[PDB]
Amino acid sequence: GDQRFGDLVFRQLAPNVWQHTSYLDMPGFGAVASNGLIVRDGGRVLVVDTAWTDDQTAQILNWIKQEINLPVALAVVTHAHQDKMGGMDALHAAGIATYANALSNQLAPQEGMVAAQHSLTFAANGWVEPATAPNFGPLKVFYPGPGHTSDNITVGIDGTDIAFGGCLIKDSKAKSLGNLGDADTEHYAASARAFGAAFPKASMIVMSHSAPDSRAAITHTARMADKLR
Ligand SMILES: Cc1c(CP(=O)(O)O)c2ccc(Br)cc2n(CC2CCCC2)c1=O
Ligand SMILES: Cc1c(CP(=O)(O)O)c2ccc(Br)cc2n(CC2CCCC2)c1=O
Ligand SMILES: [Zn+2]
Ligand SMILES: [Zn+2]
Repeated sequence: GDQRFGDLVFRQLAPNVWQHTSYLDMPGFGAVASNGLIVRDGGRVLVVDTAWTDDQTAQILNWIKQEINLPVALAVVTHAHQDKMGGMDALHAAGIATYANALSNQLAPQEGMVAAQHSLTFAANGWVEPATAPNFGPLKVFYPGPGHTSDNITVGIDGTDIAFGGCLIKDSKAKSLGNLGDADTEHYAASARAFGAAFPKASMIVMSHSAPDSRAAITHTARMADKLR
């Protein structure tokens, strides 16, 4: 069930996993949802993606304090756009360790964003070098190649059926790939399929802006990306 907390929505997806949802009223597009994850592991919480704003991200922290009451060990963000990185300063104000793709931390200031404190590096084949992602527990992090943005990264949650492509992936009903302003049109299709190949056992694909979808979301996305080349 959708749990309301100030202006945000939280939905439990699995015993240790919640989706956080924040909204931006965007003229001509309506109220736009943005989703991230909250993962409980041991006696701590891990956050995937900020909300659109610092104020909303602070509300994520207030919800975690009230409903879970365990420390937030770290946050990782999936790309340097406002919907996923717009609340980075709220995390730093709360003393949370933050992580992003090295490329995201390089891009962040020009994107009007605050960089994460820690940079991730990726093996040639896209899996995060674990030494750059300490204490990530069940959070498995994978750079699929450039797509929605050059810096986009993806996460799977070990011990669940859940993976999250962020804005790389569109749901199975999408009428476009959306914002291609920062997209790599050459590599998009390959990166979407690489995400599917990295997390072959994931049946619940958490969507960046809509309800969770099946693996049809990944195939629909790569098929739309094929038309970009
Ligand atoms: C969720 C969503 C996005 C965000 P993303 O870049 O991650 O795909 C989006 C982006 C650009 C355009 Br142009 C339309 C979009 N739409 C459709 C609009 C919302 C309803 C009217 C069209 C999205 O839903
Ligand atoms: C940066 C940006 C986002 C965030 P992301 O691309 O990460 O989803 C966005 C998201 C939803 C909608 Br609906 C429009 C959006 N717009 C404006 C549209 C982009 C193409 C024309 C307008 C964003 O700029
Ligand atoms: Zn984006
Ligand atoms: Zn998006």
